[PDB]
Amino acid sequence: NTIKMVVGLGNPGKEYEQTRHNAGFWFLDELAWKWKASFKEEKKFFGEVARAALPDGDVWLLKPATFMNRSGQAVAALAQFYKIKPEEILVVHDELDIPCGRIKFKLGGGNGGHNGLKDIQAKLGTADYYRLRLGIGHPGDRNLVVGYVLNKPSAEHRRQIDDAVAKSLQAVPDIISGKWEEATRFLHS
Ligand SMILES: CC(=O)Nc1ccc(-c2csc(N)n2)cc1
Repeated sequence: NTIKMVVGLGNPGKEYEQTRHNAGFWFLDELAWKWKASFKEEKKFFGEVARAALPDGDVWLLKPATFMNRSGQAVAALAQFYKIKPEEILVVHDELDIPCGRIKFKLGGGNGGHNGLKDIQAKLGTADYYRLRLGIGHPGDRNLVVGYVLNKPSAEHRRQIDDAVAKSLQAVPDIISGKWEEATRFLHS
């Protein structure tokens, strides 16, 4: 198959475990569940890794423990050990420009100021990796953005985000076999 590694973004520690900026982590903890994988700390990859058993080829799951703006250090290390190209990687992140429970998909392109995406583009040497974008909404002024992502959504949007990841979990066969148009048409409904 295609896409060899799936990455979830977040900050480490329990003081960040419930914040919006950890939405990627929330997806991965459930994607691991779908594939019966478990997490082990790999120091050499700077994070927690999991092997996902698939008939067409194993898929690696990674949550970096680098802090967000150093996320690329973990991604580049994993792709280094197992010889994985940028276009064979999917990264799951929070997306302000769409509201809670919306979900959108693209390959490469702009990052919308995300500090994790920034470092991953910096360390892989290109923007050309796949992104699963999870809506978390946005405040009124973007001078407020940093404080917004570092806080709990809670209640309604947490439920809408769980629905978001549930609906994202059904598109993964087409994502991994590589059917961009198919998964993109399923997700944008
Ligand atoms: C000092 C610090 O926390 N910087 C930072 C930079 C960018 C972002 C960001 C952009 S779009 C999104 N969802 N998050 C968050 C935080």
